[PDB]
Amino acid sequence: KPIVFSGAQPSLTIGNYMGALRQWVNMQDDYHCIYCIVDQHAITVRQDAQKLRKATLDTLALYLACGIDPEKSTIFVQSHVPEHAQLGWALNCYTYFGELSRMTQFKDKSARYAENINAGLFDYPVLMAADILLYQTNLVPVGEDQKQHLELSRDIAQRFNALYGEIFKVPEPFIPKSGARVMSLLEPTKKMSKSDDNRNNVIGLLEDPKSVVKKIKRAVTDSDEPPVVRYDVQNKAGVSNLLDILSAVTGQSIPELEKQFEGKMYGHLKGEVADAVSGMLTELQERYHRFRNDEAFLQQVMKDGAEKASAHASRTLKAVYEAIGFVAKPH
Amino acid sequence: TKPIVFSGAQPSGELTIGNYMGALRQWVNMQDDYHCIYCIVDQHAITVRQDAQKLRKATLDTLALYLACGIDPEKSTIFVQSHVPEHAQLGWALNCYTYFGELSRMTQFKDKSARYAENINAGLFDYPVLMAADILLYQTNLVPVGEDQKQHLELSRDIAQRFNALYGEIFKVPEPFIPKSGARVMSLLEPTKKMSKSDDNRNNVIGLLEDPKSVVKKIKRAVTDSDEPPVVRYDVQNKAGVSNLLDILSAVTGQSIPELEKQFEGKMYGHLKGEVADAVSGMLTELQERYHRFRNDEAFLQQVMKDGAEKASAHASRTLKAVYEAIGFVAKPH
Ligand SMILES: Nc1ncnc2c1ncn2[C@@H]1O[C@H](COP(=O)(O)OP(=O)(O)OP(=O)(O)O)[C@@H](O)[C@H]1O
Ligand SMILES: Nc1ncnc2c1ncn2[C@@H]1O[C@H](COP(=O)(O)OP(=O)(O)OP(=O)(O)O)[C@@H](O)[C@H]1O
Ligand SMILES: C[C@H]1c2c[nH]c3cccc(c23)S[C@H]1C(=O)O
Ligand SMILES: C[C@H]1c2c[nH]c3cccc(c23)S[C@H]1C(=O)O
Ligand SMILES: [Mg+2]
Ligand SMILES: [Mg+2]
Repeated sequence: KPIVFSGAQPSLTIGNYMGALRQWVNMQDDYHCIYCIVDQHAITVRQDAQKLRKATLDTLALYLACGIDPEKSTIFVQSHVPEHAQLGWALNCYTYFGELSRMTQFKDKSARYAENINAGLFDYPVLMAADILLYQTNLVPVGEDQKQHLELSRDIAQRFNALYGEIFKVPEPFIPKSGARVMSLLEPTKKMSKSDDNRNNVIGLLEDPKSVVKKIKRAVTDSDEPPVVRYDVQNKAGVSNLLDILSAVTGQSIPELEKQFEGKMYGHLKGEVADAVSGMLTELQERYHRFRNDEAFLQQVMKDGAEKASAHASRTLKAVYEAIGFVAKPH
Repeated sequence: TKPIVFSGAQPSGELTIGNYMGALRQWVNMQDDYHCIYCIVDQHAITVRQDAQKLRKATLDTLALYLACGIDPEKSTIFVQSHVPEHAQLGWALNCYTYFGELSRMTQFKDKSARYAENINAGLFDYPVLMAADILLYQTNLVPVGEDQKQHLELSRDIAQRFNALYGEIFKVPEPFIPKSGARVMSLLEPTKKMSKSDDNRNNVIGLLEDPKSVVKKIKRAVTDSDEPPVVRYDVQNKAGVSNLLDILSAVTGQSIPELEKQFEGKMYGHLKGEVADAVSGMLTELQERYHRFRNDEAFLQQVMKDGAEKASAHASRTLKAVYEAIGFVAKPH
């Protein structure tokens, strides 16, 4: 059974859910899935302390609500496993400074970067590599934005294995994609992104029906006269995106939906999409609030998951320290 | 409670008289007056690539030499850095309160990048942050180091102050303690660069375990100047080699430079080298007599390490838990 590692930032969209996460929720029996809430990555951006703690718990209950089963998968908070920072430091010594500056798009020799960017923002690719390599990870699902970081982890693993023997597994990307690419609501040729400054482009899993219905009702459609609800990505991006969102929620095929909307207006299409999406989020949010309000259950999940995570992580760290040449701590 | 002293050295070679006068002698002398914690920083040592067997041996060479010098495990906490996870944990957190420009301007990083251009790694660049983590974990008041670490200590002062200005009275602000002589003992054949444990050219350095015949030979070959007549005077700019010998002799004996200049009026460099070699070797007789007994006593070495990591971890965890609360991390359940 392959080991799969995902990091979960404590700061999710329907594109994330109906794309990666929903499919992974159904593969917890096919892979040894590990979910790490990366609160040590989070502090690379300064934030109120009390919001960070809350958002760590929000992220945990959200992933449980999405269906991550802590009896089947390991889910845990990054800072609860000291080995993450321990390996991160050690791997810094096997990472070229030049590799990390390539990641900043070589903007680190300037004065603007020197005066404002903290060393965490510069060094976090090595900590991400430590996250992956601690668990003998075989598979890391990543979007396009993380391919360079994943490649660095593979390079570090191979460089270390070449010096010391096979201590790490060389991780691979997870190549197959699921769902459709959910497109942003006001620019239907750009993928919906959790990062978008225009929040009207995005549906978050924790928005209420009312706000979600407003955004879907305002989604950009085409000028075809008469209006035709028909799938055509090239010429009808907005209408096709709406159909793709509806099909991904309901499982109805696009030809079926095209038959449903024969002779109907774009407003009736938007209404149906808004209802379907709004229905999916209510189920999710109902489960979310049950988990989130049970502080003791959430505490028991984090304790169990960090104990599971620690057992594997310490084995790797002991082998790294032995290979490096450290004197073992007496026990 | 006493004020707290923390200092560390890398397991990267045999300690030199430079390490002794810059740092180690003060470590020993502070052990009654303060609460002293001393560390063999193996996580810092791997920023420069070493053979695994070499690094393992060097860690115990360093530990046994601390002890031989009079670091007393019944007065001080002695431990190996990697045995205490909190150092790496606080090291990562402090990365986020350290600006990139503060590290890129560091003189050590530039110097070591030149020496090891084939291994310019991120640990080498990040070195000062992990050092700040080492110091601030223990509520440290005083850090005895040589002059070369002054810039790194200033970053430690800034990091503590910057962190405390956000989150409260979490860290003590540490103060350097650099001595007035022997703070920067220079290399014997290249007197414009400091003496360094890790120097490939061993004729630049005097190891603390070198016998009197080795000491005289290295001091006799130390670079001087072309002055005719030779003059024993302190002048770094024009007389770097002779000045380095005067600094060393001042550090061994405690005589001031002007007292040494009067003492050597009309004399020659061969006489100065005679005095330096004898003073140096006299300074090493006691530690050399005990080092092998320390080094071959595996059980004693293990016990010192076990006890030191346990004490150091007790104190370090309390600081790190306070840090993780301030920053906003969910605490790890009991
Ligand atoms: N709109 C979307 N449609 C389909 N898949 C998506 C969408 N947004 C994210 N994903 C997928 O979800 C996973 C999470 O990746 P990631 O967090 O980088 O996505 P994102 O939300 O677009 O991120 P960002 O906003 O930072 O660019 C990836 O597999 C990615 O391809
Ligand atoms: N030439 C020197 N003169 C005085 N103090 C020194 C000298 N070199 C190092 N020190 C001091 O010795 C202590 C330990 O430093 P460290 O372990 O880095 O030794 P080193 O000889 O500089 O080795 P390396 O070349 O591997 O850095 C520090 O407090 C440092 O300031
Ligand atoms: C959360 C981040 C992260 C930290 N450690 C890991 C390990 C694997 C994948 C990722 C990460 S994905 C990345 C992201 O920015 O999405
Ligand atoms: C050994 C290094 C180190 C790591 N942690 C500490 C703490 C105090 C002083 C020093 C150090 S001195 C410094 C050096 O490179 O000289
Ligand atoms: Mg993406
Ligand atoms: Mg040094």
